[PDB]
Amino acid sequence: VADLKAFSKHIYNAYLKNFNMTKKKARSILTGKASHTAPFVIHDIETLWQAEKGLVWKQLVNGLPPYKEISVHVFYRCQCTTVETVRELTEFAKSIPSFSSLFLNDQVTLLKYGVHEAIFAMLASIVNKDGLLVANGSGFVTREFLRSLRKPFSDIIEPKFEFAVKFNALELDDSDLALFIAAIILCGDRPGLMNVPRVEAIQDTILRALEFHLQANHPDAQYLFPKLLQKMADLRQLVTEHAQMMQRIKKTETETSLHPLLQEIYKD
Ligand SMILES: O=C(O)CCCCCOc1ccccc1CN(C(=O)c1ccc(-c2ccoc2)cc1)C1CC1
Ligand SMILES: CCCCCCCO[C@@H]1O[C@H](CO)[C@@H](O)[C@H](O)[C@H]1O
Ligand SMILES: CCCCCCCO[C@@H]1O[C@H](CO)[C@@H](O)[C@H](O)[C@H]1O
Repeated sequence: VADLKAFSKHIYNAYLKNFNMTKKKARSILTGKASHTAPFVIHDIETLWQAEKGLVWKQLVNGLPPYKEISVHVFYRCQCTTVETVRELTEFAKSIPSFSSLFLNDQVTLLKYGVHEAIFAMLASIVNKDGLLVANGSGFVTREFLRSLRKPFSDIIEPKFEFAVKFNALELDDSDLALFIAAIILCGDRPGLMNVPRVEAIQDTILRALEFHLQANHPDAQYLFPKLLQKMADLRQLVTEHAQMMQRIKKTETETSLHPLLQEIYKD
């Protein structure tokens, strides 16, 4: 048990070193306790335009694919963030010694099949029932606005809110999440994995570490560990549905570009 604390703290440090925003930072912004200035609320076309003229985005607008329409534009911003988060997750995983010890092709397999599950878990951190943070916490896009986008773009967004609000009710902190996300990435079930026994062994250790961490950090929280195992299963279903919806976008939205890295993740 005492051995897992060291293991856990290293994973937490990898998390702190590699992710742009913590849940702690996100919730302070969402509750209006973080700074002297509040996020700019994006809730319609006019405010989206004002945000693109005003807020500082990690990805410059000029850099996005040529403009098509509002729903597609919002989709392109979603892809921006997805790809950036894949980069952060890759570095997080590499800051974990037992992941970096795997052959590079298994690293790629784990990331390919794990990153969307991790993304949608981490998404909950910047979400509340009314919308989500964008542009490093400088903006807040309302759930209502995102609902108003045309199908298929509104359809691919709303189920993530449904998941997030339920996930946030578990009240995990950043140290819980670091272990949770590591367990999603270090998953021995992924297709085409070469060294399955090594990955299963690492996953098992992470989950033992997660169990012990939760007993210490959430001493009154009954059933939290099994609840999180179930959330892992729920994320797999969420990502299956997500991938199906992405296949439909590829089929029916032929004018919409998909980022080369995401094409490789979704290469069927
Ligand atoms: O599958 C892929 O990899 C790309 C396809 C993802 C499509 C589904 O993206 C969703 C769905 C639900 C909730 C959040 C996102 C995307 N997202 C975001 O952080 C995000 C959301 C909205 C905006 C935005 C900017 C201006 O107006 C709106 C910017 C960023 C986080 C998952 C990474
Ligand atoms: C940056 C980490 C995340 C990478 C995710 C993208 C993985 O794409 C896959 O790359 C493999 C190695 O090139 C190919 O053999 C596969 O066909 C392809 O699907
Ligand atoms: C083709 C559709 C493109 C939609 C917009 C996606 C842009 O994503 C950005 O592309 C860069 C180049 O890889 C990454 O380095 C950044 O991290 C990422 O934020």
